[PDB]
Amino acid sequence: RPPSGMVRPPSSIQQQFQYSQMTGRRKALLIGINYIGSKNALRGCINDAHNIFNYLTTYCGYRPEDIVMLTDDQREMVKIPLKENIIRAMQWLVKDAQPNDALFFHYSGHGGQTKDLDGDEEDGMDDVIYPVDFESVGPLIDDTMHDIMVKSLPQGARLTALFDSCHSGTVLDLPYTYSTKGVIKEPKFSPADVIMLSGSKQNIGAMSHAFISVMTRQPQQSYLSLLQNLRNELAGKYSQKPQLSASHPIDVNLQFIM
Ligand SMILES: [Ca+2]
Ligand SMILES: [Cl-]
Repeated sequence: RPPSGMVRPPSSIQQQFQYSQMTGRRKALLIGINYIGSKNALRGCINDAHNIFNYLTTYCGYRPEDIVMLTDDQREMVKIPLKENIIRAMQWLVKDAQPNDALFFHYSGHGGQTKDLDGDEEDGMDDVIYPVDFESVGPLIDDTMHDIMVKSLPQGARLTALFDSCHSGTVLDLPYTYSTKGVIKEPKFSPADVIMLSGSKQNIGAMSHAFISVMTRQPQQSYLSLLQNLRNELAGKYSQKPQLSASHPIDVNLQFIM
């Protein structure tokens, strides 16, 4: 699947945005909510963040002191994926964002929405995620995750998001979307290098596990080769398609470097 002559993303302003040369500060915010005790409880979501954590540390050079992990089985009330905890942790990831950084975000939990064909008044806020205290604080909507994690990024900074949740296809309000059903593309900008993986638009945690295994068993991939490999990796055991959303047009033949 890798192209014959694959040139890494061009290290210059394009047309308005700029990519990341994936060498700057490598931070990660990892969220796994299992909703223990509740009548809508889940299993494996906490284990998913662990999987992303140690993969990021081993094959991606992410130091643990740069990684915040919110999981509800922890003991530290600061690290329990409460809404204020999730929000504050998102502000930290994006804080001091500079060109060419390698931020990573991961979420494994409940996805849903308050729907609308396109976003206004229900401004952009169709997709949502549920903090562990969502029953008494409300969900964390599509728009707020844009204002926090995308806007405060300057030109050149890469945020690499990964959603294992369902109904989270446009959960970062990303303008562009790339799929692999005949190579689909599906359209206030930001020059940052924001990309995101998600499924379909309920078996959860499929998208992270396919990603580690696609990137462990073949570390050299293009934006294109990634999506076919994820589709073969998913279409066997899980019914959903990979969706790489983005904040800018991506010539998918470039080298995806994480
Ligand atoms: Ca949206
Ligand atoms: Cl678990």
